[PDB]
Amino acid sequence: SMRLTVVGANGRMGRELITAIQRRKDVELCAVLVRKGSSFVDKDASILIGSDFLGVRITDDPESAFSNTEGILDFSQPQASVLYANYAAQKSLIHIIGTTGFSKTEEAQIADFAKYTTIVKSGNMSLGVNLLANLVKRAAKALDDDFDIEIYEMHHANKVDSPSGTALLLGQAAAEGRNIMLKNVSVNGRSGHTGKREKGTIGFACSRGGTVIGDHSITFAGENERIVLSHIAQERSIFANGALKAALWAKNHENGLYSMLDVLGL
Amino acid sequence: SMRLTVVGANGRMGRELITAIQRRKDVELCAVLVRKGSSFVDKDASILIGSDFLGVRITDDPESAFSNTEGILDFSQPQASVLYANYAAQKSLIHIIGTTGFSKTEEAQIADFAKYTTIVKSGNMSLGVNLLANLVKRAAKALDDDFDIEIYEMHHANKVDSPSGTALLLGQAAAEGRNIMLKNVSVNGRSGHTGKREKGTIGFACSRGGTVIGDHSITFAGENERIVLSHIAQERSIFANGALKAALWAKNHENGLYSMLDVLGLN
Amino acid sequence: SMRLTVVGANGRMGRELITAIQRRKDVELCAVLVRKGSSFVDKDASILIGSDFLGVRITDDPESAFSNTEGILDFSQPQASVLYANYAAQKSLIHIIGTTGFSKTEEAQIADFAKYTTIVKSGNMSLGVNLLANLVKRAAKALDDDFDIEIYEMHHANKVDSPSGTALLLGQAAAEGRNIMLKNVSVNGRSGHTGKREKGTIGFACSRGGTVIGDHSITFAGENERIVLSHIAQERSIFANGALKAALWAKNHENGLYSMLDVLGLN
Amino acid sequence: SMRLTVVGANGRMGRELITAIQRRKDVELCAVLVRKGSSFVDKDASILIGSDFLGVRITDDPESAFSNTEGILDFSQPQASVLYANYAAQKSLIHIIGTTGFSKTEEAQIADFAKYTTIVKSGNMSLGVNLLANLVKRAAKALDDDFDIEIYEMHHANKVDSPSGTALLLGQAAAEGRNIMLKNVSVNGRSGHTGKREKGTIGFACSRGGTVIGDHSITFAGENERIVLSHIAQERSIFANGALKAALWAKNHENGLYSMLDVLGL
Ligand SMILES: NC(=O)c1ccc[n+]([C@@H]2O[C@H](COP(=O)([O-])OP(=O)(O)OC[C@H]3O[C@@H](n4cnc5c(N)ncnc54)[C@H](OP(=O)(O)O)[C@@H]3O)[C@@H](O)[C@H]2O)c1
Ligand SMILES: NC(=O)c1ccc[n+]([C@@H]2O[C@H](COP(=O)([O-])OP(=O)(O)OC[C@H]3O[C@@H](n4cnc5c(N)ncnc54)[C@H](OP(=O)(O)O)[C@@H]3O)[C@@H](O)[C@H]2O)c1
Ligand SMILES: [Cl-]
Ligand SMILES: [Cl-]
Ligand SMILES: [Cl-]
Ligand SMILES: [Cl-]
Ligand code: NA
Ligand code: NA
Ligand code: NA
Ligand code: NA
Repeated sequence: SMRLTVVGANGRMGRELITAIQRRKDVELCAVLVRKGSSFVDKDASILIGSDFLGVRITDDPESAFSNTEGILDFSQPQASVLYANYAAQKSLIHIIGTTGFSKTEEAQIADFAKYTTIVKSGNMSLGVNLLANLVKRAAKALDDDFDIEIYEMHHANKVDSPSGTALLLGQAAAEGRNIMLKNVSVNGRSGHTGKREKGTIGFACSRGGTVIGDHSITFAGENERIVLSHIAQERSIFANGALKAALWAKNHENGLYSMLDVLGL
Repeated sequence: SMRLTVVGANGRMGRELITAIQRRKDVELCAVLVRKGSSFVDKDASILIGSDFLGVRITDDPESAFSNTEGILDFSQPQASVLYANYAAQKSLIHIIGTTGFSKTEEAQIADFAKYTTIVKSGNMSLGVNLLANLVKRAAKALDDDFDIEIYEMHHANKVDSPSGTALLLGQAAAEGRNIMLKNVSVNGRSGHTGKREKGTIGFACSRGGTVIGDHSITFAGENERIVLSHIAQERSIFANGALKAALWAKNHENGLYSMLDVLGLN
Repeated sequence: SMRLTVVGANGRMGRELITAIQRRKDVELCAVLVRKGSSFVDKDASILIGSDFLGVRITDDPESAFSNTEGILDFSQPQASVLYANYAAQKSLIHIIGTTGFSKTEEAQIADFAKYTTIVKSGNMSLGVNLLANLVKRAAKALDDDFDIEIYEMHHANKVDSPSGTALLLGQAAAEGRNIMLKNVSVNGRSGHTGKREKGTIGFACSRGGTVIGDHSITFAGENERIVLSHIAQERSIFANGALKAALWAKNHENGLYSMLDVLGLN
Repeated sequence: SMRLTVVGANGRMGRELITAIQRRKDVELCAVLVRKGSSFVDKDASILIGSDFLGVRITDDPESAFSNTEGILDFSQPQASVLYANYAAQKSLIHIIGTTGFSKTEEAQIADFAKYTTIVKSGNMSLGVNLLANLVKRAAKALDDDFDIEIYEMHHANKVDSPSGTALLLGQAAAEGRNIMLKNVSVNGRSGHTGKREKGTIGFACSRGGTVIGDHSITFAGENERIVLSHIAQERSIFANGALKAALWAKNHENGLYSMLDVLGL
């Protein structure tokens, strides 16, 4: 049984990770971290998921949360995750990073930390999205830039980052298929533009509303036809279980920065 | 069979109107009017659409164009449309007005002319778009603002306006339903922002690619359910189809100033 | 805060109702009623949903369940619901009835009891599903039958009914709008047929796969345009949310027999 | 310039083929066939597409239509197309068959005729659908039968055959990815069924209405997620131009029965 610590524990994904660890025999909940000053500090982890007593006391202290564990499961917030990757480097812990919305400097620091430990970082832990990204790359290679690539997503009202990490991951697969660089061709929010569409660009549109877990669609819009490739997440458990799969894969793996592709195949 | 005159005939909807009238038995093209000094004056109407000879000689004289007709189909210019509405009042002709850009004074005159004849005036003449707008307004009134309103549209690569005019029309339907002002609550391209969504706002997302004629979708996204209302345009001829419905509905209707909501039976 | 009793509590919507009431401040669980001799009698209501102790002891006595409450939330059985409607009439309690299968006599009695209290009765209690039905009926009336009506739904692999009950409800909305009888115009699975589509029919296509909670889409497909009206369910809790809206709306409303259309403001 | 004859000339696809041949320099309209007793017989082909005089007189006689030509372009009706494939065999003409809805015997006869001439037969002439079929095969191989495959399509009110030929082609790609046989696992119209879904089956749902040129969607519905792959045809010109591309490819090719995959790559 792998011993795992859940950070951002009171968040949507945090609670979902605790629920998933509890229903499985192959992973063990050994610590739960929340922010300093949280009313959950000192309570039993059971309170986060309405379960039976777990015998795991919630802490706000990373030293405590990380003292007797084999891995960190982290869907939280970008500044927090860089901080936890440093702890992961210092203490030689595996770090599963689901968090999205990192800057370039943050990503550079996470790469530094991957020199000292094993880190699986991915903007989507689901099997379906990782297959979709592959299909989008093949599509973007088979269809030349007479087919305009346009990426749409919808998520719940409280999502902080846009485009989603999944959208960016899908855009990067499309850019690879086209042998171009995403940063050179991406256009966020055509809604706030005037002009002819520029050929070869990849557009991003994003809706935010209600409680939607996550829809993503990539349209290839050519002359009198469209190919549309899509993914619909029904619930967050798919990402919780992808993270657990990544933890188990990382356990005795060598140091480095890895993706769900590495975990899955693929 | 209803006799119709198409005005602004070398302009935006003129060819579509003439094409649509030519293929139906229930409407008859009896006149075609163009701007003063047009190359098309004195040519047969067939030259505008590449058909066989139609027996209708294009004119730039409104006196001739309206001399023996039952309705005016008009997607031209505001000042021309006020003039033609006066002809419609004087001669008891129905007037389908798809023109946009009217001043307040011009709108008051059109209201005057509606005392004497039947006028149907709408900036968008698609049966489906006007239906959708009405359903959107109804949904926006029925659902509290714990249902978030997000509006999406997709159009061909070369489209200039963004968001589309139809998106804006749909947005204004939602704002009306919610008793708020579109201009205070609208957010364009959440893609280019960070942070939680602000309550009661209406988002607009726009996609541009390929040759898409026009898709519009309004999502009402609430607690664990969504309602999604969409219009998918296949051909630009839909605006001529609606204009003709409006003409046929207007023919023996009582005088007044009407919209496509009236043509659809939605008041 | 409105005090509510959940009946049929070990049955279909009972747990969802209790869960939904527990997480809100504006409604208070004051009683829980189960069938005579249930294992759950005398247990705390928490045992039904695995929460902490709620201070509400489950009973099988309607006299106790209705002794000090303001409304009855009821997704149980017809004969029980008629009885509870009598309690609601005698005690001036609102009654939200999601029960189905009533006889004509039972429906007449419920109509009697609505002279003395406020009853909201609908076979489906989702705010979004009832809205959608209304918009479908409006669209079916507004668009002539040169717009073809096709109904699609998708549900999880294990779903028994096909087409879904919600699909049938939506179909009946369309039939009403068109002034026709669903049973004469419905076509199930055009997949298993050959030949042109017959005018005025309403088609039903059903997909089964995976864990999908329930997607429904109505297409009105006319000459070169389509209108598409959809409901997407995320969680089964939507039926409890609607039932609670109905309860809150019913509380100080005048007596009568109402539907979710009334709760939504759509008459 | 390749000399081509259009059969089923007054049909939707027939007219579209004539329009496409006329706008191109590399193909030449040399004959136009309609049914016996059609009012179009003896008129100039221009009447079918509202063009300028083409100097091609419409005939109802196959002997005449097929006497001085290099190929037959055929989107018509299954009995008619088997008849024309026989003429194609007898006269050594290439035959591009877009028609769908063939029985097994009809398909067996078309295979016989392919011994004597070159026949490209395909239920969809568009580039997008042939790429989509490939993506569906890869998807169906990457995702095991915990992902339920469900195919949906919508076409105009007057379409005769259901499911569409495109739906069947997509179902066959899915069956190959799953290493199963379509005929063993297909279920048409679940609407008229009661029961649990049977594992490994591929379902087909079809709407018919208005003027829709053709939408197709393949859903892979797993545990708490769906992948959906789709194609939207905007107009019939894409199929007319795919047929012309097939004619040009078939011109000096050896005898046999071929698909748009062969024409395209692919
Ligand atoms: N890769 C994937 O498959 C996947 C799937 C789903 C979501 N995501 C991503 O995962 C992230 C979290 O999503 P979510 O919806 O669960 O967000 P959420 O509900 O907002 O959860 C955020 C959690 O992070 C904690 N946190 C933030 N800053 C912190 C700090 N400085 N120190 C300690 N704790 C801190 C929050 O605590 P407080 O409550 O104290 O603020 C909270 O527990 C997002 O970036 C999202 O895009 C990824
Ligand atoms: N592979 C593709 O990419 C593709 C694309 C589009 C359509 N399709 C398929 O192509 C076929 C035609 O589609 P469509 O919409 O063009 O159909 P349509 O408009 O009904 O055209 C049918 C044509 O076939 C003619 N025809 C039928 N039986 C005949 C006979 N016994 N002898 C002579 N002529 C005969 C008809 O003549 P009358 O008017 O005299 O009956 C008409 O000209 C369908 O099977 C459709 O599924 C394939
Ligand atoms: Cl998220
Ligand atoms: Cl003009
Ligand atoms: Cl019970
Ligand atoms: Cl077809
Ligand atoms: Na465990
Ligand atoms: Na006419
Ligand atoms: Na409560
Ligand atoms: Na040519």
